[PDB]
Amino acid sequence: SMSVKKPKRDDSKDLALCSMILTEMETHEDAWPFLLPVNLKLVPGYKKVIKKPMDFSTIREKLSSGQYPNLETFALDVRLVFDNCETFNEDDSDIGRAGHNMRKYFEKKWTDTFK
Repeated sequence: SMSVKKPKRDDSKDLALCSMILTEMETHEDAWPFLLPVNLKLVPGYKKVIKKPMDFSTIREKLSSGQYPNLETFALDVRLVFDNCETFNEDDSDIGRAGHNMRKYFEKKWTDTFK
């Protein structure tokens, strides 16, 4: 509260560390469904159903231009990518399975790096 603060958690490396995690996600062999925005002209249903599209290239641009106020807003966009994938894709599809694998991969890096 006013003039009463918890001790300062060192956040000065968060930008660099989110950038490393994002690099690792970009280079994973199962990243291919997520590298670029889904083409809203060519994928029937996507525009109406997926209210907030997100992809790795869009996160990378946001990260590079100061559009994440903190490391939690970065994690929310990464999870958005996988939540969107689960909304649109069957679990038993190549893309469905890719999204499960990537979410697992991310959440381990996240815990190991920050928790």
